[PDB]
Amino acid sequence: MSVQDKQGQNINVGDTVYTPYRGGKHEGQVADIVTTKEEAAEKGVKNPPKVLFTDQNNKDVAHNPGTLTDLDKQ
Amino acid sequence: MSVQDKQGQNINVGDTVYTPYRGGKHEGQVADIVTTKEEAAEKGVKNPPKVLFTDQNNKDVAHNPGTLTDLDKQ
Repeated sequence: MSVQDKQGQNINVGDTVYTPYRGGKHEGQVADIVTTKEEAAEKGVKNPPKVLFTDQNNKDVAHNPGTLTDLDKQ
Repeated sequence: MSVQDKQGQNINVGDTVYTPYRGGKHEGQVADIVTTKEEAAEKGVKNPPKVLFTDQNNKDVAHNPGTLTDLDKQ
């Protein structure tokens, strides 16, 4: 089933997601949603679920869904 | 302090690093060594030190240096 953001909204591939940190943000479009330990291992990430997206500085980020915001579902 | 692999070898940018998982591996050349909180946040990773590399399937991996092997330094 679906993975949800910090506002309970289903996250889809291609959606713009956002997470802030002290000094900046990571914002960009979802490329993949990883939900099993095996898929996480294959994609080189840890602790699913992970939302994989490229941010505004062209950095590939893997982030937990429950602490980001899907801007397209706001 | 330098950044070292699981065999205590200093890792350099460009070195092939390797980590196995059940069903595959992640192997590729180090592109960046992240040691500061500032750079970790900019690159969307946690808990420096991290070594950043693209694996043989074009997955961008961020990994603890001390839990992988620097193949070029064997």
